[PDB]
Amino acid sequence: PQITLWKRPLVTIRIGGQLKEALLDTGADDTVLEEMNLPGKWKPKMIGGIGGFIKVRQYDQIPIEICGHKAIGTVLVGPTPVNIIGRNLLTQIGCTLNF
Amino acid sequence: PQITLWKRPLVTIRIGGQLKEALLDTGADDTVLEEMNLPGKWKPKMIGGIGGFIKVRQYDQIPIEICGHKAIGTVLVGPTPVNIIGRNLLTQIGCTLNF
Ligand SMILES: CC[C@H](C)CN(C[C@@H](O)[C@H](Cc1ccccc1)NC(=O)c1cccc(O)c1)S(=O)(=O)c1ccc(-c2ccno2)s1
Repeated sequence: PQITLWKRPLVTIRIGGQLKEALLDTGADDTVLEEMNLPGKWKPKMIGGIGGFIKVRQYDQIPIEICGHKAIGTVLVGPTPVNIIGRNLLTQIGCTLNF
Repeated sequence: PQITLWKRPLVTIRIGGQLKEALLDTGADDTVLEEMNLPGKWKPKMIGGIGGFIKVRQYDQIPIEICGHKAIGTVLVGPTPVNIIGRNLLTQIGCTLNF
């Protein structure tokens, strides 16, 4: 689709058979989801945003379907204010900015 | 233009006599610029992201040129690590997300 920006670009994602709302976030390098359970081995990681650094759990090669487009990649789980889809997965689904 | 998201979507913006690199950021409701002493009235605000909150000064009806496109609107000025063009100005320059 084409998505305009008068509203937050929130989309439904499917991950582990669960439906969540996430923000398409071109200013985020990474995809960061609020606390949830994901299976498999994870690595402790730290990431930085506008307010400083937080600790997250890094899961690799997690499938997410974003608006019906399939991605498989790195998902960080931790205290983000909202679920965000970052550039690592935006590139996989062919998302671009256009003006 | 079309901007892919393999790298950060940094573009040149102009604010008065200052040229800066800023993120085209669909995850940002409003534009946030690095500390700078802009003329005119403003109001303090707290904005939250990854890591917590920062305090900013909200200026309204500030003209910003973004890749030659004219915009005018709210700009939040504070101790952000990166200049951020938010949805409030992205819409004005005709920026959409596409996939
Ligand atoms: C709540 C949703 C967002 C977290 C809001 N922010 C916009 C993000 O795109 C942010 C941009 C960023 C990039 C690099 C360093 C610091 C920040 N990215 C990130 O936080 C980021 C950057 C790099 C890697 C990563 O894993 C995350 S944000 O930066 O916190 C933000 C912008 C405008 C906001 C607002 C609130 C009310 N009115 O306006 S809140």
